[PDB]
Amino acid sequence: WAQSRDEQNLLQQKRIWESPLLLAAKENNVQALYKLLKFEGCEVHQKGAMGETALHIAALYDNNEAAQVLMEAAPELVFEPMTSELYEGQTALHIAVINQNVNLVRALLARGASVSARATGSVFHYRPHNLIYYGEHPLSFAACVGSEEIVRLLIEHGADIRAQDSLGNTVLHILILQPNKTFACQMYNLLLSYDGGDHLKSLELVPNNQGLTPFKLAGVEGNIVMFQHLMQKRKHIQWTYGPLTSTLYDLTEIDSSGDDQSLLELIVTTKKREARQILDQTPVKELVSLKWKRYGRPYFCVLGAIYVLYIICFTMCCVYRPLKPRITNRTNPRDNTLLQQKLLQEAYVTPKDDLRLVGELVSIVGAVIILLVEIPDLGGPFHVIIVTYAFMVLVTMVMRLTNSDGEVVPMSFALVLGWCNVMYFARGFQMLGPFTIMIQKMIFGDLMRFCWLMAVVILGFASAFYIIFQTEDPDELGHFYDYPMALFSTFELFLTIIDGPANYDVDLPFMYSITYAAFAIIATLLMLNLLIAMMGDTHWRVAHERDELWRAQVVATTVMLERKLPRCLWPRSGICGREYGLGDRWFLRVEDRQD
Ligand SMILES: C[C@@H]1NC(=O)N[C@@H]1CCCCCC(=O)O
Ligand SMILES: [Ca+2]
Repeated sequence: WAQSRDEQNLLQQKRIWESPLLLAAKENNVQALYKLLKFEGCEVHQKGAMGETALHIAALYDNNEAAQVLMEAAPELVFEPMTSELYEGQTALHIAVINQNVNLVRALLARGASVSARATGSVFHYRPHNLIYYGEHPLSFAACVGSEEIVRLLIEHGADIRAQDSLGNTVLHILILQPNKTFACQMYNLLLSYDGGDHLKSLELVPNNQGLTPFKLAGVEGNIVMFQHLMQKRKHIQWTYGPLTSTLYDLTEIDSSGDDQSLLELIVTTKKREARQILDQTPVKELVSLKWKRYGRPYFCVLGAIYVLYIICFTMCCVYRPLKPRITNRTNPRDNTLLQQKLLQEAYVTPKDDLRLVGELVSIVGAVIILLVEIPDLGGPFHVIIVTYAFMVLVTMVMRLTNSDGEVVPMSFALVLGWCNVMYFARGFQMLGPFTIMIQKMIFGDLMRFCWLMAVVILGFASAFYIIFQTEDPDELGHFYDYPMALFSTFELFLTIIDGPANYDVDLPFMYSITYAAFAIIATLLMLNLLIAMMGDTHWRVAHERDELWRAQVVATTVMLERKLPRCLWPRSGICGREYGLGDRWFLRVEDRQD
């Protein structure tokens, strides 16, 4: 697709060269325009490759003199849009506004150029392959280029500030997506000066297509300067006492009032890393910290202690499995067999089997409660593991009443997944909070690397060892008696967790010694190169990323507890302004001291 516009831009230059009229508009050749327009009559309404006219070209390459000749000879060219799909709807005013040719913009508005002309072409879409997004209407173009002179000039000729684009963005929504945050604030206020001024139907209230007010969209995008600027409109200073200043905050669009209306709801769910810095701002960080000091952290430990006991209950039923002898003399055929099956679905006969029964009941009513609170739909795996555990418990009860060969298989998965999910609660316990994020974040980046290389390394060394020792006999060495043991023993050899094959009475093959020396070296190199390469995440910037991602996890977990738990506990944050002076809204008291 990108080659098409590359072809079309190259094609347009060819059509500009071929057409002697369009070339004069590109090169500002006033002398040639008069000879073509007047003496040797040429098609003045000439359409170019991009469906453009000579006036579109005269505005692209800032040539006011050539543009004025075309308008004095054919003033209807001003209203003509670009017919091409890439530039559907663009007019010569859009081009003159974005190039800040005020004299051409002034002269174009004299011809009555439509200020409501929408530029709906594909190069004007809010897409990553487009380098800018200024909206559709010419007023938003002037707002994004920072030309305040053209902005008021377009308003004077009847520009509507409430104009929404394809994505329902008002001119305020578009300014927040612009890079220059420090200069767009002054431009932002200039547009609000032409607002209706009434307390209702303010332009700051018109939401996005995704249901986002300009204030709320600024927080999601991570725009700090606009979020700070928009905050002045909703904070009220109570009094000034020396260095102390007590400020009251409106807290309306920030708190979790509506189901999805909450701004905090949007900050924890969005993918932008810059949005993490919004909960550090001075309306939010005081709020989210008060929600964690009281009603947040204490309930998390309560739910933590409950889940830990529930796992101990399930763990106790797994250590006290049904017990039974082997009931078969199968142990001698394939004499390596070591099993003593213990499965028997006795009716009751319970001196203490009823004790583990209610534990199997707690585990069932627990796994079904777990499965009925998460499936009715950062903390990713630690919430996908619990449902996998609850799945295993229900499958284990289906392994019961069927008592298949692998009774331990789905039950063993529930033990590791049940305990390794207890360190989910690490996110709210100070010391190991960021630590769990550390072990969680590398499982993707620094684990898949060196794992695909460890796996590929053993498939060369493990397969060698089997060749060296299927000629020998499994009786004395036996580390590589079949192929699966060759892979599994060498894997353990890679981590040095087993002792390394060594038999000094017998004589080992002369190929084992050379291969293992190379294995012992390579296994240490890739092991040391896992350590020092995984060490790069120790920059003092990561010192924030270790911590400020843990604070983000605490804030994200704080939002989780308040949504599901009833309103009887965890009252609404702040103080309701009703029964005070500020009508039925909730406010937060924050006082500071400036040095
Ligand atoms: C230069 C082209 N010639 C023309 O007459 N209009 C085009 C303007 C190019 C703007 C592309 C904006 C974008 O990347 O979306
Ligand atoms: Ca050892």
